[PDB]
Amino acid sequence: GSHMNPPPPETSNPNKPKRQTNQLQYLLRVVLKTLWKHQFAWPFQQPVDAVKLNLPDYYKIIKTPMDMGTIKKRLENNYYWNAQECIQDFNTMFTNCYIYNKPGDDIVLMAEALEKLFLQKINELPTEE
Ligand SMILES: CC(=O)N[C@@H](C)C(=O)NCC#CBr
Repeated sequence: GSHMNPPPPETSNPNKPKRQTNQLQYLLRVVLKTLWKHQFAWPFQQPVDAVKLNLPDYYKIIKTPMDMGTIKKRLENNYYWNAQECIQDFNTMFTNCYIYNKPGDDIVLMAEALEKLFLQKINELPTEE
């Protein structure tokens, strides 16, 4: 919990209206479940600890951080109003990785594997019931 890392994204706020939808249930039970247990998930399971990794420029570059630990908390503590908000958090996580890291890099190949699974699952996101 270094003072040099920012506070994580919000996962609890009583002022924000919340709703359970069948699409948000799918995102937790199918999408997050699938990606969390992937061999390459672990770099994405918590906020980037730029101190531990000796990357002092990370939060100079990435101004909208997101990770699957935060998404999991948001889904489990239903923070979201709709599926689009959660889909945007996944998209942000992937795009941050591709912006910060070189296209060669192991971390980018890991994110691409997770994004390929993600796209397959989101194409099947159920009709809002
Ligand atoms: C989620 C994410 O982008 N993590 C990054 C910061 C990471 O682990 N870097 C790989 C390298 C070397 Br320089």
